[PDB]
Amino acid sequence: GEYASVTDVYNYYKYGELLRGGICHSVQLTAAISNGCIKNGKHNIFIIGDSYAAALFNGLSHYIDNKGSDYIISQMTDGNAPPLFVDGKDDLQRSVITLNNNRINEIKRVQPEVVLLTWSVRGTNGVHDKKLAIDALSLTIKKIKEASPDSRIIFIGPVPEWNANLVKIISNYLSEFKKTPPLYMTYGLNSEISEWDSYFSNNVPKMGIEYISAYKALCNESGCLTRVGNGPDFITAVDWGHLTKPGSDFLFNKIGNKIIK
Repeated sequence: GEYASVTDVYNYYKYGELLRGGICHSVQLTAAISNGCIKNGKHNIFIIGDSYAAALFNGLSHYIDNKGSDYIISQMTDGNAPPLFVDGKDDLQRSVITLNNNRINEIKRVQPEVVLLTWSVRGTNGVHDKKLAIDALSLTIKKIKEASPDSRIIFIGPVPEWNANLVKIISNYLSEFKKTPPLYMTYGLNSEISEWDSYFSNNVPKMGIEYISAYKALCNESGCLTRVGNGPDFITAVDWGHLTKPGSDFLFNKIGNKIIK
């Protein structure tokens, strides 16, 4: 039905608009500053990382607007550029190390109240060995603390991932069983992400920063959240894992009060 008709997920979900592509996501530094992506006011929440970090913007914006909060949002994100100093290239063939040097320099300039970070743990320029990944994050943490000693640093952990595009997993369930799946499910759910979330829950707080489990916010004993309504416009992920607007909104409804007291 409606789920089977979504065959081009990036066009259907307006994926560029979702991440603020061409404005704050995957842009040159002079464009980022001119477009107002780096705020200098009080109560500034400064997002850094790859497209998983960009996907947080919608839910945080919605939480602030719904609460009538005076908090503001900065964003320096780029596809295939985690907030880790790894010698790889982003989607525009730029140096991931150069991009992270520029992010640290802007954090130093504006002294934000909060730095909010995440990445795609299985992505091209991620770090696959969990212990070496903690060591790489420790280098970023030390640079942020030196640049802006009063900033709170918050790592929002990995979101749930699926074995194909989530809309295709739901279409597959309907074709096999001719029944709508449950709201929370393990059908088509990737088993590795829970292991990353558990490792970070145990080890990140000892590094002198805050950890928020996105996985525990979106998952329960029945599995992980597929949707907040009937049809493709209400599912939680664009592809295997990048949050839709409804997915991002649900996450921040759950975790926003851990960021804004």
